Amino acid sequence: SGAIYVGNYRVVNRHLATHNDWANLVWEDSSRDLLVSSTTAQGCDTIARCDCQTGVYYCSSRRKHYPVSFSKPSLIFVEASEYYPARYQSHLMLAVGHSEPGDCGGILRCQHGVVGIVSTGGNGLVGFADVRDLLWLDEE
Ligand SMILES: [Zn+2]
Repeated sequence: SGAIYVGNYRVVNRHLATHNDWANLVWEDSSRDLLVSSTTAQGCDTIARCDCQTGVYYCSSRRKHYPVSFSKPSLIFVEASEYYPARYQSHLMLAVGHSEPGDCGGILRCQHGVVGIVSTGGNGLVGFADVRDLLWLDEE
């Protein structure tokens, strides 16, 4: 589980979105596994605006933050998980590391702020849904 709280936005994995998220929907995209809902209270997370490929992510299944190198956001075939079939996911970045379904929502951060959230796992890779291209999270 986990979310990004930036301004009056809550960013979560689409597959973990709640009724309340859908009842306050701003934007969603199945192909990215992202959903953004509106919040009453202001969040304080800063979104990275950068092309970093190194950062640190939280892995709830190990109670650990791991430093990782990660790929460029791209369209990648993802093997079936407990929450999605085998399919193409867009704006996805991969690193070598541990990811189980419960790790979805873990933050990846670089020196500039939040890069993305854990979205995929398996075969010793962890996949992060990038948010750095969503410049509107910074405003309104
Ligand atoms: Zn960065």
